[PDB]
Amino acid sequence: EKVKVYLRIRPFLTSELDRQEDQGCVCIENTETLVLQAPKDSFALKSATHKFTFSQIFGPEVGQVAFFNLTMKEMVKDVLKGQNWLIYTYGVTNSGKTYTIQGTSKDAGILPQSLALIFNSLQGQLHPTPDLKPLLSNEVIWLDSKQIRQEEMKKLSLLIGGLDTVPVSVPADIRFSVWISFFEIYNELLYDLLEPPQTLRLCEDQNGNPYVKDLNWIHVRDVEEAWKLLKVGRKNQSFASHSIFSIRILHLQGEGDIVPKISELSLCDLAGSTSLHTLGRCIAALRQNLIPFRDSKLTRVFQGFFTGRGRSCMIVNVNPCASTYDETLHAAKFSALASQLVH
Repeated sequence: EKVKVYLRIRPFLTSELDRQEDQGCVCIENTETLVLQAPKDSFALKSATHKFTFSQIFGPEVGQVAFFNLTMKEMVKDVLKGQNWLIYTYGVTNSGKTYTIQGTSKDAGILPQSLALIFNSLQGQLHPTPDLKPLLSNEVIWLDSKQIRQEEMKKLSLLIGGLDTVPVSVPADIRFSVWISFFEIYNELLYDLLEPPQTLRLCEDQNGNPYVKDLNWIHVRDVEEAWKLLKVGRKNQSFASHSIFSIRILHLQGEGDIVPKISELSLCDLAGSTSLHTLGRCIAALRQNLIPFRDSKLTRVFQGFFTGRGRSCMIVNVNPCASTYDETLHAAKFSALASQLVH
């Protein structure tokens, strides 16, 4: 029950349905079992049935709002209450990964819907001044006038690109500060995406916890600012991989004498096709019970989610096509809870 795996199967295109791509390769036996079969009429010149277990399987008919409510809504609510959530996303060729993550202007993905829910819930309870920065998952730094002015300019340079969800309940006595970071892991090297268009170093805490040194945490006042930073972040990624987008909420309880608390909602966009192999070993060891999180930079970044300082889950996007069967079988073998070979 540790790392829940959700499978989302993309609907068939009218074009792909005509190219004989529907051969019964991807089948939902039940809400937890995916049945994979080799194509009937092979696209390659030639002449296997596999069963896979997932936490829940959401078929092609499952829309954006329904998918969000059945998976993400509870996790975003958990984060608003004080817990830490990490959502891994998987997909290689035309899987529906980006439609699930960001989506269209109307059919908004899990990331815009989460940001919308956060700001709808925290509405009228936001701490105006970006006074305290959650530089660490457990620590806050105080910013002076010079530092606030400097952080505002970096934010402004990004926003100008250089040169209805029903809310969740939150206690009335708390004030909130929302901060965002966005970085990429390209060939074991870390790159900041919230930098106006150089690598980042992974350092150990004063208590032994790793963190990304000099990574930009941008204070966000509303959903429009958060959305723009994701767009600017993806534009920088497209200018130049594992895409890590983090939302950190600073909770300020009480009047006069304040008690600060930090919660986090992180989304990891895993690259298709070694770091993936270590993550598999790390998730398996986490579900089992030491975890070999140091054997990779990706698992070192998310050390907190393997040491009990947060909860993890995975969303796997699948292409139902017969030409992508071989890619679907690797994705299933990698992400599934259990795997059976039908004899």
